[PDB]
Amino acid sequence: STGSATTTPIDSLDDAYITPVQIGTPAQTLNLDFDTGSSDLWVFSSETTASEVDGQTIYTPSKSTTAKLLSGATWSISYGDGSSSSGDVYTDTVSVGGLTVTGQAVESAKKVSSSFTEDSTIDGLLGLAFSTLNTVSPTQQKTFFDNAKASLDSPVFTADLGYHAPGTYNFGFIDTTAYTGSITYTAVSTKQGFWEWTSTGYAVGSGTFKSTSIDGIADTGTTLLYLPATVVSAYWAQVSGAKSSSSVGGYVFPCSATLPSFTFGVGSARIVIPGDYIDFGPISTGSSSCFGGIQSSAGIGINIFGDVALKAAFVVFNGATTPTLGFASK
Ligand SMILES: c1cc(CNc2ccc3c(c2)OCCO3)ccn1
Repeated sequence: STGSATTTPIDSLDDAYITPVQIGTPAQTLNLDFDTGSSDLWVFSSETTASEVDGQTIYTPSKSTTAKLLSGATWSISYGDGSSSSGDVYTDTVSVGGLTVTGQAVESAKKVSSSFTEDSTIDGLLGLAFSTLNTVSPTQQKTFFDNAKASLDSPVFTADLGYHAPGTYNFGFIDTTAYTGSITYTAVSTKQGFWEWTSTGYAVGSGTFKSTSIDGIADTGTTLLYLPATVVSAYWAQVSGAKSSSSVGGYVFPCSATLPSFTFGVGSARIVIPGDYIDFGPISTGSSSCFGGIQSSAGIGINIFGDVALKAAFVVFNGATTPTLGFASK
């Protein structure tokens, strides 16, 4: 089997991407944030604290003839931005782009933090990291991809994120029309539960390539590109007037600037992030100070190849017995 679903930016900055997901019988369609940096499928629901719901579409398991309470199971998660959610668990039929998993753990939110409430466009998360990160207790659950894998034509999914435009998540096949050149594959460590790999280096604009190993994760659930402070300083030094702002929370630059591109290595191959991809707009409405899309990972504890980087490529998440990651230009 295969599935293919369009993913759509939630706003004009590509702050995140939402993909429609069919849950239950009859289907309840919710727009979820496909997250290769986590491993829980959780939704806003009829169980969510009423004052914590504002505009989201909710899952109502009592309206689904195939929902079953997973008795005794609970879940609790917190993300790198300090956001969190928690609740209980149902199993139900979940379909993505025509690919159907029965018996999928659907984690029903009772509680969500303010960031979630405040974003009416995201109805929940669909985690696509490894199932060892799943937070259900006392019986850990599998991710949609792990449950689907044995059914798929090939044990892969691909992420093709758009720059200020829709893109695609495919399951079980590689669309050879969706990228240019060839796909370069690179090893993955599953030790921390992530799609963790090692970039071979970087370049700033038309600068020479610096060969250096950068361990990091491919994270569709993170907006920005988070890299070591040395790398990030080298980037922003090429932009007149850019500076790191403690008040704002990272590098800002004059909105009048033209940003340089940023190249990262994948083995011997190179992916180029155009400068416009690195512009996240005014720090506040009307400001002439703009927020940078490349930020330091110092204090995070990990380098993160978030949407700013991944949207510049066609990315293959190969879930074979020995997983690997593939990157192609597009
Ligand atoms: C997974 C989930 C989260 C949850 N927080 C979150 C999700 C989407 C967002 C967001 C915040 O703030 C910017 C707009 O889009 C953050 C990181 N990885």
